[PDB]
Amino acid sequence: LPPGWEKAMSRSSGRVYYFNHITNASQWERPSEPARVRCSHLLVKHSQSRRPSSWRQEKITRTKEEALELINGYIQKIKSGEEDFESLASQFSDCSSAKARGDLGAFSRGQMQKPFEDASFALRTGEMSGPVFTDSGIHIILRTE
Repeated sequence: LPPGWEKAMSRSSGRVYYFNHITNASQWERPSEPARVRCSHLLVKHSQSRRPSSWRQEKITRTKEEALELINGYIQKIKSGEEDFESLASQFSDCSSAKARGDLGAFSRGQMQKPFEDASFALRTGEMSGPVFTDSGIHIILRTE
């Protein structure tokens, strides 16, 4: 299994699935290092974020638990195809990168916060993370290159 992936059993259906503890990605299908990757992200901040403020809200008051529920709902809509990642990032990311549809550009190791970096480099091109936690808040990460 690729780096970070483990086999688990679904609690509701009993079907095997795969989980990546680095990216917090999960999927039914069996899954299958570059100097630099390019990623987009969608950040939801919460009251304990290092700077609890964004272009969306001067004072961010939602709890960390409420932020996770928002992230979970965005992931659901992205995976169902009801929304695409870029449209949600443009509307709802608590980050100036929302204006760039979440794009952060390319980066190598040693430049981003560690949980974000580790998840970014564990994704395959085109793959999306689950909720990734940093001092900024909770991220959904899309590796684009």
